[PDB]
Amino acid sequence: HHHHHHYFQSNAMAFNLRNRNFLKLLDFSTKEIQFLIDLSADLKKAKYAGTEQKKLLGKNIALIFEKASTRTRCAFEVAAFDQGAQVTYIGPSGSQIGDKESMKDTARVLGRMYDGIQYRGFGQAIVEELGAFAGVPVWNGLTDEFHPTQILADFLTMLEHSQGKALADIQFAYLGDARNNVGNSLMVGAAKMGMDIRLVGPQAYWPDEELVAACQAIAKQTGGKITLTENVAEGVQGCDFLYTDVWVSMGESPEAWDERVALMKPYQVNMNVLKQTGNPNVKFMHCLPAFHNDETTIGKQVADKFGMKGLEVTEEVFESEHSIVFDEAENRMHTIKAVMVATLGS
Amino acid sequence: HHHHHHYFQSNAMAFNLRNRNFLKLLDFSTKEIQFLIDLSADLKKAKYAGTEQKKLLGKNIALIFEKASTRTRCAFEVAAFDQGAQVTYIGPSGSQIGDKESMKDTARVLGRMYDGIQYRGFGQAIVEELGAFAGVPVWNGLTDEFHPTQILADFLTMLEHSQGKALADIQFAYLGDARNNVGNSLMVGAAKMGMDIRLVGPQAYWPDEELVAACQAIAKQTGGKITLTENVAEGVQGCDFLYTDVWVSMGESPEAWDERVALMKPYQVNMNVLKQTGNPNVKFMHCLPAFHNDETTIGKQVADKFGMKGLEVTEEVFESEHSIVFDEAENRMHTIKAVMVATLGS
Amino acid sequence: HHHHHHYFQSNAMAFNLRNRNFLKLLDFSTKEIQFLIDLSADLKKAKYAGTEQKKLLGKNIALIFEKASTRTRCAFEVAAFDQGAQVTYIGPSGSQIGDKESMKDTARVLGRMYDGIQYRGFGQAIVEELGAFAGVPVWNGLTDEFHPTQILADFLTMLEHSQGKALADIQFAYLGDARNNVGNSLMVGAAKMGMDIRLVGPQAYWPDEELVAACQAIAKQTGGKITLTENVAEGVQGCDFLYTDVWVSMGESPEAWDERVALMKPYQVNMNVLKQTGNPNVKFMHCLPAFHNDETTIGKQVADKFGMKGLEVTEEVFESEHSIVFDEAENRMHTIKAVMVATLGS
Repeated sequence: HHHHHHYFQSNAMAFNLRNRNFLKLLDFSTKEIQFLIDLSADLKKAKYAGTEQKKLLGKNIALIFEKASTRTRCAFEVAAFDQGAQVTYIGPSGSQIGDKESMKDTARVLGRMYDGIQYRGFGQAIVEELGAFAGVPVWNGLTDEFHPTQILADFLTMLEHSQGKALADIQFAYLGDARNNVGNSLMVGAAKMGMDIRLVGPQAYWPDEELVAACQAIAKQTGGKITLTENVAEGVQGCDFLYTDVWVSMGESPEAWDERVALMKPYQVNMNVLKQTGNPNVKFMHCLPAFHNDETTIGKQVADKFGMKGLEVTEEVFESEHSIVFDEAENRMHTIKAVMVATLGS
Repeated sequence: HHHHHHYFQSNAMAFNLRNRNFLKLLDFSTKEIQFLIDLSADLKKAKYAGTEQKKLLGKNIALIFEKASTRTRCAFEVAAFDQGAQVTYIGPSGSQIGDKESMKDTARVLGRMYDGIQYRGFGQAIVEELGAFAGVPVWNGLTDEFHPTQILADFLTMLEHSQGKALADIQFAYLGDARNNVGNSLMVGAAKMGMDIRLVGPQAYWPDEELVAACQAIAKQTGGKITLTENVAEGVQGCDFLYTDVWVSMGESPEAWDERVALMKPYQVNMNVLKQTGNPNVKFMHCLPAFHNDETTIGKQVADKFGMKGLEVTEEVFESEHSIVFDEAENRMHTIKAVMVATLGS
Repeated sequence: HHHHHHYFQSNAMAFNLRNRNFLKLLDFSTKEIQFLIDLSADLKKAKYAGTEQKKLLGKNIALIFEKASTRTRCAFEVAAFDQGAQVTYIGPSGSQIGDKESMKDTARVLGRMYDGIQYRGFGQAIVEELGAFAGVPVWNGLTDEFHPTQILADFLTMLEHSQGKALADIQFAYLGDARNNVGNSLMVGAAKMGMDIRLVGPQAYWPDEELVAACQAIAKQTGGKITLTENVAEGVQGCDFLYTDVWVSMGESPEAWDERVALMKPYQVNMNVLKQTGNPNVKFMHCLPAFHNDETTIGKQVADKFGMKGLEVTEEVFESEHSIVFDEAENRMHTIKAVMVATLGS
């Protein structure tokens, strides 16, 4: 009911992508990105039909998580397993890479043992170094400034939930705190693919100024469009998809929450916000986890203190027919599989 | 030297059990339980003969442990591996399911990625929710109120150590603190299979009153018998197996131990207690780990403070010829394999 | 460019080694050790040629790490995977084996489930007990007093970086704190294989006196030679390889560092020390991780406090053409594979 139905150019990309790292969307062309998205669709159809061909048979993959994330971890594990690879999960330890041993040294050892490496952690500088010295494909599971795999999942999902529209024809808005890896990659992604993106939220939390200038140079070339606005009505108008993510921070701070909630509350995605799009076929997306209700411990707590049931999105929207968050969530795997098969596939 | 040697009904169960969750013994019929126990015996013989057929080939299984347990973990891993499945071990993290994200959301994501899920954690309410929303078989590795896999292992072991007696013909006593998952499942198990169980220990630690009433309604139908008594002599008389489990608690409390030890000490299984059964072929069982001696750190500590070498069971009994705790321990795997193959086997 | 090129005796060892544990080099003959080293070379050539035959297909291996060590962990995982085995990684938990449950009990349970077990932890007494009661091959990933796998890797590397010299013809020096597992195994290894070893460092940190006497009894028989000296000039003279390892301790103590650095500094391996060998083909080895520079956090910290850029070895030596630390690091895997295939290989 909801899927993406797509010569010498099929394997021209196979060549370009073989042995490449996957550190950030900025490192790829629009065609290369489309290819990964198309490949994901095949791998997905193959798995469902029970006709998936293993292209990573015999390969060993190291999964470095300096900061735990079950959801991205599973995406890689299941993707690897389906393809015949074996996995070694290296989770958070007492020391972080750099504290007492450098990436340069770490990269060089893992590279001798494994065929591919996944890193999920801190600064992009770190993965970039791992990428430079490992000698095997390195893939960014998430850094402070970027989160590429997520966006592949997001665009595949958008294509699957459109009736024959290309990414170049889609319009979408991201509401909330865009000054982060998700916000950044969604903008680069939107730019690279010639989409119409709108970052709706407080000016202080729009993405990096330099990054926006860089992404707008790209947009101009791909026929895409980027608009940054604090005005919800104007921002969500006519969009095909609405997207948000938790904008509070577990930990700091008691009153920083009073403050934070006050600043971000106007941007929660609620039914009222979907109605402002003037598009009844509008779909809601969220990278997850979402604080969409009154049932978690931190949810009852937010309810008692701010009288709110859900922060960035309401339970009504989250469990609505417009919500496609779980298709989106599943797509992390098919897209991550695409990245591995394309770069390391034999 | 010690094993279980057992039409249209063979596959009538195959049907009933396909796609089922395995949350508690209360959810199954006596025939269904017997089937799982019989299947385990085949899988065990197959592995030993080097003729095991993989019925989970290609399947990916998620192992959720909110509270670590190497012994149940290994049982699942080795069972999965022997059957051609791949495994993702998700151990204890900073937050527990519910603190900041609900099972409803968690279940729905894992269900899209994995083919089967194992949960080991807190309240039964939690696994039940996972079972309702995952969309794939869910198996209870242990909750506060039940521990079904353990009992399958226990009954298989009983059958293996009997000379042609059916579970319906066995008599056994559980000494100690029965107000817990092990005590509960042993009672439901005993009831479902028409056995003669006797919970020997302080009235305050007999199982839940409602549960006992429920299990006695069952017993009456299966021709089983449940008796709860504080009298050891009367309780262990004529039993085929004696069973116990640690009844102290690592942590709370310094004097709660003085108190606890004083209350439970009369129920330790010692040679004197086996002799009270009037049955020289009596066998001792223990789900493990057992504080059976003077060698562990907490063992020397208990020795210096209460002058005891072993709490719930004595070293002499534990290393005696009556002890079958390690066959019992191995059987966790064969029985867990049975549960997975029966519910997810293709 | 750098590799080791080597009847009824080929399989006479196959017999001797089948089902053996690998707890310490003291438990093996010089021929047995050479065999493991030779086997490693084949397994290495096979993997590179893409013609490796799986001799552990279907086997399940438990990896016990009471004290984390990614580098030895990966070595085992990749070795197991390449050979068709499955792995269960049991990392550091709340309690250590012995605190509340004995090895005797633990060994007996794992032995029923797994086909082979790896232990990395505390005292040798512990692995020895695991080795006695598991009933399946047990392998020492590292204990307080020994670290055998590392030395196999080290000797293979030495053979690979020699132009047709046997271990019996090599000369090497270990500079620093030799009173530990690495120092111990290097000495036993050197003795067993008839090498010329020299432990260069403070007399207080020479290996155990009894162990040295034991190793010298061996050396005398194999035509090897062991010399312990505080004199660097005299110690490194004419060596083929120089070897060191971090001699500080993360944690204790602020001034114990002032003290420690002052005592060990004269033994850092710097270009000046390589030149003292009078051998321009000299190669540097280090088990890793090494504090060889000014870039890690603890590195900038050591730079600001003692004005040093690198402790046991200088960046210049570590990244020099003499450094073979990464070939050495890779060889942990090929040698560990050898140990498993030889003992459990079918």
